[PDB]
Amino acid sequence: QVQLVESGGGLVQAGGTLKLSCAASGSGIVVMAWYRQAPGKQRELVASITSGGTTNYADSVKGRFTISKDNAENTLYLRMNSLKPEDTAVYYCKAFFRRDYVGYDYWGQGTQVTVSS
Repeated sequence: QVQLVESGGGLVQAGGTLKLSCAASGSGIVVMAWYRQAPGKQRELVASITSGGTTNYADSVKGRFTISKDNAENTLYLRMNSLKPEDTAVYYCKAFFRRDYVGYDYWGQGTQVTVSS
């Protein structure tokens, strides 16, 4: 959480695949998630994964995108299949944790995903 660095974005053809990576600086973690923000739009939830492994997806990305966490690597992933122009946005990862019973959010810098039609 302290530092989250994203990579894996790019410019891809409709129907294409990308894999976003959210590298944590190191290892109270409760949930990690992916969000996206399209031009002039509000930031929306894409997918979440609890420390226990419970996944949740936004209806717009169900089946096409998969969230996973590799604790050995301290990396959160978003595998994106069957990409559509509507998926164009800056994608952000988030880590939520508790320190001395107080909840905190730490966000990544974002990675651009552009899907051309």
